[PDB]
Amino acid sequence: KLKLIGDERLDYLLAENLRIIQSPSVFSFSIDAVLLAKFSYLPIRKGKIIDLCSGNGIIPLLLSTRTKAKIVGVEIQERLADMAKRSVAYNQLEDQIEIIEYDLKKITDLIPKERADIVTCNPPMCTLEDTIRVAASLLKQGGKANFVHRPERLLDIIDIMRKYRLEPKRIQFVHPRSDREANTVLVEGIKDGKPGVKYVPPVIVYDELGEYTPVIKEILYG
Amino acid sequence: KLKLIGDERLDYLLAENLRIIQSPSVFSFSIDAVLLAKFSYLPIRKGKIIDLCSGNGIIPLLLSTRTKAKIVGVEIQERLADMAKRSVAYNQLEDQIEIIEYDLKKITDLIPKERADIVTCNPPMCTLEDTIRVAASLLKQGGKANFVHRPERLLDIIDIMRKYRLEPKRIQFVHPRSDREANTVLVEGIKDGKPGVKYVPPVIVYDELGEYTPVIKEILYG
Repeated sequence: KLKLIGDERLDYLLAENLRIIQSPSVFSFSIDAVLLAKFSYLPIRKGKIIDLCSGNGIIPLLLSTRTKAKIVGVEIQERLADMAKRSVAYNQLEDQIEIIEYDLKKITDLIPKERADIVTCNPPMCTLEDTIRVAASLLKQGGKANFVHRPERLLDIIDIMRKYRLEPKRIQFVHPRSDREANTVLVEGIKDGKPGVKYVPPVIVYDELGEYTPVIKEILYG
Repeated sequence: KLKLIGDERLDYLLAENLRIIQSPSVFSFSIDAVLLAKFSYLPIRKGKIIDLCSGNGIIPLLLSTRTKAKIVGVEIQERLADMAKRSVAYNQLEDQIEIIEYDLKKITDLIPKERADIVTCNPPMCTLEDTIRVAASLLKQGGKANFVHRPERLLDIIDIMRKYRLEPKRIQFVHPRSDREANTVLVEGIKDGKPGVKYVPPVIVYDELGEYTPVIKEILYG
């Protein structure tokens, strides 16, 4: 009934009671993607959600359990998009999640500018300005862009966001342990929003033992 | 031999084995002060430290136990400076800590520009730009400025630091509990420093029950 290919396995999205096709060589979802999904505030009802760098469709799958909103997941690489399309179909989420194999820099070819509620991006340079530019252009006034990035880039990024009319409103730092510095930061920008950031409680990934933190355990297992 | 006056009371700085004159009515030091002190990296030997809004001398007293460096505490409010001066004398630190009563906007009337190693400020509008400009103007190349402020101001603060050639390099967030947003941020700027921020492990103040975290207990109790 399901057709797995070569290296592939059917994993579990445990909190969400879903399954995802995954490959140890080609693609595996990271903690970052789960954290970004959780960080994202969805519309109260309905809405349009675009995942810009979809990969094997981890984020659309995660967000789908939370909203009735329509979701587009954009992924340029055929192999990754085909995994996503198959995972969506296995889960019977075809009528809610639409995976498009297309270059994000060109997605304006298919999707109108400035009509989206939420744009999401978990990048796997100057290419980073493009994804911010494109995210911004997809959003209507009041729309959110949610990114994961490396903290060392955060200020250079805020400058880029504003260049395109996104104002940072929520920032969340991720710290491997309670005594290490941040390696991941989450950012929400409102399209044409008023200034003001709230620094959300940080995520601490592991305790000293190196086992997942309770906050993490609830996120991965429900 | 020492004369307290009025409401005043003589408090313990437990980690530092010192005493500090204080008034519930007029001035008591906050956790912000203690955290700013702890936050601040001090020169390997010697050096010149300026505490810009000194109050009752809390930071200078705290920094003194850690370095052999000379410390100038600036406080224009007559009553607070007096408490500091008397606290410095009680602790027998007059040869290391100088309390000075002058407008900080005009402090270069008394202290030469660009000769200090470390500037410290924990404020009690435009007045913020004032203090950041002044702090910058007192530091030599590679000198550090340490500020405590509200997170909502952070991004605007950075614009300011840079306007006066202070590059941010270390940022620490303070969260009351682990499930609450940040209410305080500590920032370090190197004068003419090279870009690049490290987001230092955040501080969580109180636990789920209501009392101080272990991290905070050590800062307060040694």
